[PDB]
Formats: sequence, structure tokens, C-alpha cells
Amino acid sequence: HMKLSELQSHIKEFDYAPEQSEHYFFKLIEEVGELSESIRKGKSGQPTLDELKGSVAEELYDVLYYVCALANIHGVNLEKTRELKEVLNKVKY
Amino acid sequence: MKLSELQSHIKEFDYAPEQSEHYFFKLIEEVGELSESIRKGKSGQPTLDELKGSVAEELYDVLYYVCALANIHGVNLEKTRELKEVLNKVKYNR
Amino acid sequence: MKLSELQSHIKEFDYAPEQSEHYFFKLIEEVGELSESIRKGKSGQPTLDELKGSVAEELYDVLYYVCALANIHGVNLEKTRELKEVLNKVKYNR
Amino acid sequence: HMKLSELQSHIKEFDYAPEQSEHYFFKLIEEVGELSESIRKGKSGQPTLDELKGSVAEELYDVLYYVCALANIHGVNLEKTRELKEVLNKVKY
Ligand SMILES: [Mg+2]
Ligand SMILES: [Mg+2]
Ligand SMILES: [Mg+2]
Ligand SMILES: [Mg+2]
Repeated sequence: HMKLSELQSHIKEFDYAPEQSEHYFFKLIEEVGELSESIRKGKSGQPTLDELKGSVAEELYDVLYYVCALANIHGVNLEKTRELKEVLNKVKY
Repeated sequence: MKLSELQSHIKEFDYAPEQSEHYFFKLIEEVGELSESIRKGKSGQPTLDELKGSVAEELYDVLYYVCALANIHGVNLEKTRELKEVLNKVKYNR
Repeated sequence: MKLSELQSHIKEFDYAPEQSEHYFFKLIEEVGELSESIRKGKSGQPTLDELKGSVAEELYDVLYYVCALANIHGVNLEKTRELKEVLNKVKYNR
Repeated sequence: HMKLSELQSHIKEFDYAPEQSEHYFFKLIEEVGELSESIRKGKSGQPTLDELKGSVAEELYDVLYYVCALANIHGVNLEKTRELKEVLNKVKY
């Protein structure tokens, strides 16, 4: 099972255009829109390959893709961000 | 950090299946906060004192709600990731 | 086109107060379509054949759901616009 | 009561930076996020001046503001767009 840092870095291999940061933010919003549709239509559950198009699962995945792509573009390590949040959570507490 | 364990760990303390709209509202809220952080140029890997309101934090918060929504809608993100890579490959592989 | 009449005219054919989440989903859908139209640079005032998928059309569609949500949530956009201009003025006027 | 073209053009008078188109799109998303919060918290109805902050009304208004601001930035006449949509609707039909 893939690590989040591995997903980020695979994405960075084939989809990383630092001169076009805005692209990735536009894409995030597009996928959030597609997600909204898929939830509106109740396309829940875990699809098979054939059921994947337009499913909530696919759209959640596409949002995730752009979260990772934006992290690459903006010099963010998500796993390291989590650790720092843990530090803050522990003082809270 | 792995996708299934992350989803699952969040599910342990934040799972209210009777409140599915809540998770969608929250996603949109974090995406707006993300938008603000990008607009303000709060990029890079923040130190502890820079964390709050950083692009980094807001990306995490969006990720959090992606995982929380996946739990709510019966979705396994890891399985879905695998199917998405299979579909791409079947589309284009010789 | 005036804000109250626009809201009201939409209310005539599209008002389902039992389906308030519907209008919020639709807003987010149109905002995503707007995002695509801006990304693709489909700006300017389109002719009839350019209308579908133009930044112009998607801005209208977002506006539509803003008005539809206002109806749903008991909001008068015109009155609200007036109060917002009053508030700005009370904030800064000498 | 103000026309939509008057709202667009008032906004254009005090908030129009064509070299910063992206700003307006970021702002639209910010206000959509604030809107989401205000609906989540059920802050419906028509506020008075004192109740305006954080209300659904204010947030819907702020989204509208950015719809008009984006229309200015992207050379869009909303009223003219409506007329053209009417033409298309009438063929539909
Ligand atoms: Mg998609
Ligand atoms: Mg946040
Ligand atoms: Mg549309
Ligand atoms: Mg606001």
C-alpha cells in the first residue's frame, strides 16, 4: 500500500509544472465541482473498474490528486505537515 | 502515512454517518481557507510558528475532509487509487 | 435585470425548500465549471455559438445559484447589498 | 433598486485590477468557503445591520460581489449573457 509521500512524488514525476501553479488550483476546484455532482447523485460505495467514472470514489480521488499536486507545487511535505500539527495538537492538551 | 490507515485513524474520532452534509460543508470551508493561503503566498514547508494558515496546513485540512468524506461515502481511497492506475494503463498500454 | 426581480423570477420555476442541499451542490458544480472556463481562457463576451462553456455562461450559472440559495435561505440580495454599503460607510465616513 | 449592470460597474470603479485576474478567482473561492460555513451554522433569514457579519445573506452577497468582479475582469456583460441564454432557451423549445 502506497505511502502519501510516494503518491506525491509519483505525481511529481509525470505532472509537475511549477511555472503553472494556478493550473493546479483551477483543477482542484474543477474536481471539487465534479465531487459535488457525484455526491448530489448519490454515487457512493466502492466502485469496480467499470463503475469508476463519475463515482464519489473517483471524484474524491481526483481531489486528492490535486491536493498532492498542489503540495508539490507549493513545496509542501504532507507527512511533515502532519507531524507539526501533532506537536500543536499535543500542547492543546 | 498510508491512505487506508489515515482514513481509518480519522474514522476513530470523527465519524457521524447521520451528518454527511457536515463533511461536505467542511471540505468547502477548507478549500476556501486553502484559496486564501495560496493568494497570500504562504507557500513552502512552515516551521511550527508558521504552520497556522500556511498553504501546508490548509492542504492537510482539505486532505482530512477528503478522507472523512471517503469514510462517509463507503470509499476506500487506496483501492480507488489502484483502480485509477489500472484504468489509465488499460487506456494507453500497448 | 434587478436583484430582487431576478431572485423572484427564478423562484417562480425553481423553488424546492425541502431540497436546500441541492442548491448548495449545484452552486459548487457551477463554480467548478467556472474554474474550467477561466483555466481554458474562454473570456470575453461570447457570441451565441461561443456561449456554451464560456466564462460568461458559467458566471451566469453561479449567479443563478446565488439567487436560488438566497430564496432558499430567506435572503433578499438587494436589501443585503444596501446594508453592506451602509456598513462600509459607517465604518469609514468622517 | 440597483440594476445588475450598475452593480458590476460600481464595483469596477473601486475594485478593478486587470493584471491580477487570479486574485478575484481566489476571492470567489474564499467567499464560497465562508458561505459554506454560514449555511452549515444555519445563519439564514434577512439580517439587520448588526446581524450581518457571518450571515448567509452577507456570504451570498460576497459571492455575488466576486461574480460581478470576475465579469468585469473577464469582459463579461451579465445582462447580455442572459439575453443570449434566453435565445438558446427559446430554441429548446
Ligand atoms: Mg474528476
Ligand atoms: Mg483550515
Ligand atoms: Mg454551467
Ligand atoms: Mg465573506
